[PDB]
Amino acid sequence: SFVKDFKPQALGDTNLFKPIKIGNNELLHRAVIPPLTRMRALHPGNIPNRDWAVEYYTQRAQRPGTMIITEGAFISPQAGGYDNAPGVWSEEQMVEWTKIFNAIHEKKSFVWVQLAVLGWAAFPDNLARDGLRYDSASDNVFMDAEQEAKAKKANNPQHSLTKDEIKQYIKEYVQAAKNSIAAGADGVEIHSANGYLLNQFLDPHSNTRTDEYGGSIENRARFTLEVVDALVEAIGHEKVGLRLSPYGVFNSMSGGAETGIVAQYAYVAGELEKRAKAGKRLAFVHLVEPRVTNPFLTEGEGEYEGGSNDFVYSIWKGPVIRAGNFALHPEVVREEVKDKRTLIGYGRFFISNPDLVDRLEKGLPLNKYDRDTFYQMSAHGYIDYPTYEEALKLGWDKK
Amino acid sequence: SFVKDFKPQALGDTNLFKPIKIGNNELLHRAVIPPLTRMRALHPGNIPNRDWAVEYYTQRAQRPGTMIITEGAFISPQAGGYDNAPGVWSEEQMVEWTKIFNAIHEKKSFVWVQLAVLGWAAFPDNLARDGLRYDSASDNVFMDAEQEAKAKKANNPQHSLTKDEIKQYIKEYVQAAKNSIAAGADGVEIHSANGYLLNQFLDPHSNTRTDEYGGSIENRARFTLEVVDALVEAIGHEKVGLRLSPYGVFNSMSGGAETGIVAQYAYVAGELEKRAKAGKRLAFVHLVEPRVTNPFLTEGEGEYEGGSNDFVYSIWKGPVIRAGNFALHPEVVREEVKDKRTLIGYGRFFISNPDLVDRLEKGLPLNKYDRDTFYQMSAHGYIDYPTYEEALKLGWDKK
Ligand SMILES: Cc1cc2nc3c(=O)[nH]c(=O)nc-3n(C[C@H](O)[C@H](O)[C@H](O)COP(=O)(O)O)c2cc1C
Ligand SMILES: Cc1cc2nc3c(=O)[nH]c(=O)nc-3n(C[C@H](O)[C@H](O)[C@H](O)COP(=O)(O)O)c2cc1C
Ligand SMILES: C=C(C)c1ccc(C)c(O)c1
Ligand SMILES: C=C(C)c1ccc(C)c(O)c1
Ligand SMILES: [Cl-]
Ligand SMILES: [Cl-]
Ligand SMILES: [Cl-]
Ligand SMILES: [Cl-]
Ligand SMILES: [Mg+2]
Ligand SMILES: [Mg+2]
Ligand SMILES: [Mg+2]
Ligand SMILES: [Mg+2]
Ligand code: NA
Ligand code: NA
Ligand code: NA
Ligand code: NA
Ligand code: NA
Ligand code: NA
Ligand code: NA
Ligand code: NA
Ligand code: NA
Ligand code: NA
Repeated sequence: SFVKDFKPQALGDTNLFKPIKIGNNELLHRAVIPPLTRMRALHPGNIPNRDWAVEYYTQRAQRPGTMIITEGAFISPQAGGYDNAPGVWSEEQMVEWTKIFNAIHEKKSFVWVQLAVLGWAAFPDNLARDGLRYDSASDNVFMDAEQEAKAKKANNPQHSLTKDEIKQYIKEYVQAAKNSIAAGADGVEIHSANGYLLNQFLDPHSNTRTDEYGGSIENRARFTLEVVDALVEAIGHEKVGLRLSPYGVFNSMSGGAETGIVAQYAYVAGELEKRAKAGKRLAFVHLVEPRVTNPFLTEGEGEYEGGSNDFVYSIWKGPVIRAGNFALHPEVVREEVKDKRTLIGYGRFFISNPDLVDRLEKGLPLNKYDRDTFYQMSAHGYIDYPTYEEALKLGWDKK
Repeated sequence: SFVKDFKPQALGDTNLFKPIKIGNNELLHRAVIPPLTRMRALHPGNIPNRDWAVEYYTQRAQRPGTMIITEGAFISPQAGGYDNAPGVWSEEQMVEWTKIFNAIHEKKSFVWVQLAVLGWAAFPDNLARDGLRYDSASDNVFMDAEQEAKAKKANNPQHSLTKDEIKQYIKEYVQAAKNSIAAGADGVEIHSANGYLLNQFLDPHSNTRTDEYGGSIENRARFTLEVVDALVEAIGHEKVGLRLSPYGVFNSMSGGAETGIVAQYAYVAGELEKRAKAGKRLAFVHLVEPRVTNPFLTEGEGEYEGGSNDFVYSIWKGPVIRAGNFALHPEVVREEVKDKRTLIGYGRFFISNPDLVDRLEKGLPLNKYDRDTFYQMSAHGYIDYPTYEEALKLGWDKK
């Protein structure tokens, strides 16, 4: 069915429908698919779904010139810990990714691989089964009681990374980025948001380190910036973006309750702009809005009203993708895209509307999403959401 | 004469004319007199002007319930270096300040002493004459060539403060604050703006130190925050505000060209909010806007468009005074004061309009200022600017 109470607005008369170049890619509009984990990858080996993933991405690439950021993809076994999320370290994975990237390109769209590392959000028992550590910035603060208890039961207590282990992750980011580009991706997004490993280093709640990787703004940002620099060196700044969620609380991040949080993220933005002014400007910065501090709460819930991401624009002068509860709020998008370097990521409603871009241009009803199939080993709720035309044929204009 | 091309707007229907409490003071409107050095203090001894200063402040206190921040006042001889700016360290100075504070209070207005320390902006020859150092954060970067050369000619090369000398300044801030309160002031403003000593520590251009007072965001902010904490302890948070100019370039500060500048100031704001949440909220934060990066350039010049101070509001949750080119821009004020904790400082046009507040409420023409008498040892251009009524009697409605 269509979302019942929604009053759509046609956005074709806004900058959402003006072309923009991101990295090497000439986008034809500014509605971006943000990274969306869907848990269709198969075990063993974290293999992108051999039956459905091509079709899923093909559907969502249908509007020419769309920027797609993939679901988070683990850079190595040690970076993972969910059996049904894909990786980008093995030949068998890249065989499937190549098919996905080809299909998106055949639709005249673009694809950026999000490089993911879980840290304390991983399942310690899966990691123990596979002979892997349970990693984070620190060893004396935990995501929650259940995770801490699972780690102890698995004889896999949370481990504070050594400097050498940080260097090994960086080597894996580099190789994962190389693999992604070689398989045909247009670029990569470094996931430093949503309370995963890099964010665990950025945040003073999760990072109690007293070495050069914690204990100050510069030190907490060090790992993220080392990954940035390593990937810029390996594959070029034009093929690299960075995702941040300054006000996020998901995965036990601090959000606005931490009075130093804006300074922490302003420092990162400044360091990116410094690199840009020195000739190495990242393709984009992707921000999760305080509109959505936890993406598993219904739209309108978990909204933080005490802060804005606008500060980033005073600092970083390149493209900015903003995501969080924009599908239901065309009135907000209309204002945000008056800024000529702003793109809008649409997450949950791209799950349910493969033709979302047409719907945004034309002010059409939106298909309701089914949260129960966000993570599910099924084609259902993955590749069977209808286009607007198909929904009309199903009678949804009368459901 | 009145400013020729100005189209006034009545602001009486805005929050500029709603009461607000700042520290202990019940303001009746939100038009603030920011600190304005006028150079009428007499030498020797940096004595507030015995002939005219009472009248100057009395005139500008005339609208009941006005917050006045004094001209910068040196906390000690070593903090000074301009012969005609006043101090707040001696009995002879405080005799005159007491008369000024009494007069402002008789007009049912309020007065906050700005505590000033010059650092590298001081004249090294005046300091040498008086047996004093020429101080800054560092000893290897200078305000400009002329200052460096004057220092060398005076056998008074710029001196990087030792930790003990920083502690001695802090002792002087404390005593100056105590003196101010004992003489009747309502509070003090710590001057950490406009490229004076504390700002020389905040800014990475002027602060090349490698000890705990430089080399990182936290370290560069240390002196400012130590002064904050010392004054909060001595006289109470309700009697202390802080002035900052994130985007200022006056006195060779970095402004927006420094990509880390927003992070530097966001850190300070965060540390203030941390103290506030722990029970010690400063009375206000006073920001100079990027509208005016140098207050000795005509309105509209030196405007930085690449940054906003709005980030501060995501961090600090108390009152904010904003200053910079607002008199000529009632349309901008009308928007800014929709925020219910925003006050507006009017500097240059308070020099020329003793009854500025009435003029703002009622949308009246503004007296043109005479920059030549901003700094002058004269009553002329100090206490002889007319009220609106007096200007009409002089025929200015036809000049
Ligand atoms: C099912 C689901 C999976 C997600 N997976 C990821 C992910 O892999 N990487 C990521 O950075 N964000 C992920 N997110 C967050 C989204 O990219 C997005 O920031 C968030 O859903 C808010 O945007 P929206 O309101 O348009 O959905 C996910 C969100 C959902 C609901
Ligand atoms: C003559 C003059 C003297 C000033 N003296 C001081 C001072 O003592 N302390 C201070 O913090 N700012 C000082 N300022 C800066 C003003 O407080 C204010 O921030 C600036 O003039 C911008 O506001 P305006 O456009 O309303 O004048 C001075 C400005 C002028 C023009
Ligand atoms: C990479 C993974 C598995 C993932 C899952 C959910 C979210 C919100 C996310 O940011 C990342
Ligand atoms: C305290 C002094 C003498 C002073 C003079 C000018 C400006 C802009 C200022 O901030 C301070
Ligand atoms: Cl619905
Ligand atoms: Cl799992
Ligand atoms: Cl004029
Ligand atoms: Cl002088
Ligand atoms: Mg241990
Ligand atoms: Mg169902
Ligand atoms: Mg020396
Ligand atoms: Mg003259
Ligand atoms: Na419409
Ligand atoms: Na199938
Ligand atoms: Na802005
Ligand atoms: Na789950
Ligand atoms: Na269905
Ligand atoms: Na009017
Ligand atoms: Na006289
Ligand atoms: Na705001
Ligand atoms: Na002068
Ligand atoms: Na005159």
